Amino acid sequence: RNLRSMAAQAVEQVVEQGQSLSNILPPLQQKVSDKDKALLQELCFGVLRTLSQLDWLINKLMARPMTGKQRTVHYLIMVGLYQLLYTRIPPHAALAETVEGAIAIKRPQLKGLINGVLRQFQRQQEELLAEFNASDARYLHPSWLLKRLQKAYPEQWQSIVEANNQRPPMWLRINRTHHSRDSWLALLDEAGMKGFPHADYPDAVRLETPAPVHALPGFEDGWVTVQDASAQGCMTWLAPQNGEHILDLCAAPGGKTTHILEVAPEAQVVAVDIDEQRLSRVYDNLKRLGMKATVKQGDGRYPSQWCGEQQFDRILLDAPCSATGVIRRHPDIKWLRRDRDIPELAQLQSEILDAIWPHLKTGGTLVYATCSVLPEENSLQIKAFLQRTADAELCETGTPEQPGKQNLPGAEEGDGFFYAKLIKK
Ligand SMILES: C[S@@+](CC[C@H](N)C(=O)[O-])C[C@H]1O[C@@H](n2cnc3c(N)ncnc32)[C@H](O)[C@@H]1O
Repeated sequence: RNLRSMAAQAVEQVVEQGQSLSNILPPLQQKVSDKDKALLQELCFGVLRTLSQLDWLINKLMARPMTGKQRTVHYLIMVGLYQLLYTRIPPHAALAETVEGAIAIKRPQLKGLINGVLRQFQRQQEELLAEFNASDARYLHPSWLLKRLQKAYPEQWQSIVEANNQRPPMWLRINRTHHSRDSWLALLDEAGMKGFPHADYPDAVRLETPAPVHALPGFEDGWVTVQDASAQGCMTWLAPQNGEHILDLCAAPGGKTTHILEVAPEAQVVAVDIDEQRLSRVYDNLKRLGMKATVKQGDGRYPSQWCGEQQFDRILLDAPCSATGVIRRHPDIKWLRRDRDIPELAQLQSEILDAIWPHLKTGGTLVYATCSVLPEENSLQIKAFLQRTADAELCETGTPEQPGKQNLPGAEEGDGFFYAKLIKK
């Protein structure tokens, strides 16, 4: 089977149809050898990551880019450009496989057009490249987002986008009930693998080289979970304790749900999420780590539908969000989001905060988190909420003037992420 046609179908779905790479790649990958699986992954992620340069190049190379009925050829050709640009696959091999992929995309008569464009690029790669990197297009971010980050981070926007464009680090979370972080790293090293601690995330290990989970010591025994570091940080602020009734809202796939139970094995946890599909992963992680929790489907806007009149001791709200902090792991976010999404998501976050607040007990604690770097979903959001909510007080994260704590992505850091901790005095 042709991997280049599999990547071109994978990707075109994402950009033109708005499907997530997460719903696509899984099945595709089940169909090929291990080395084929890694290369397919590299092609899909890579093309998504650079979808901008591959656009700015096509345009310099084709007076008329392939549209309408021959749009996949647009994507196949991009898959070819990615290979000529960002790998050291023998170019005759990248050309050959890309061209031959025209038969799996049912357009064998464009073999010449595909060869022709790719060869011209090898021919014009140079002038097209440079002119590209002269453009603001080099940051690989759509203008709307690039402009929001320059407004929010006048001094750091560039470091932000450079971090978004790096290959993501594989961060692991060591289950403290079975090992100390340090005891497990010792296992890691005996298995020929290298990881690094982080002072700010005591359960975390950053692997030098990403690995399959079947290669992580005790994964299937629940000694370790793949969880980005900033997300691990939520426990610092949630500070959960045994005996407590803890609501983990928007819980799937259950990274934080299980983290709470590693911190407080005897907490009574109720995990809810509006999506029955993703809810399934909570149980899976639940079982894998030999834990129990109450798992319920429900909408964080309309809580009484699922908890009637119940109040909780602590609430973790891992709010639905633009995901701008995690672009380095999901490059498709840059093409599926739109500038309009931001105020819509801020409104949904604002409503959930308003609907759940009354379910929190006086003296109780609520931690609001997002994987966004946009102020509207984060400090502003928390700013507004306190203003209109007289019985809420801010705790240790940020100030009444700049509420919460904003993480920004980096090679030895967690993802762009945001925390705000609140208490019901
Ligand atoms: C940031 S993700 C969850 C990550 C999870 N907390 C973990 O730590 O693995 C947000 C989740 O919110 C769910 N969600 C979206 N809208 C919701 C709503 N109105 N009510 C409850 N959950 C919602 C989504 O299905 C998604 O699973």
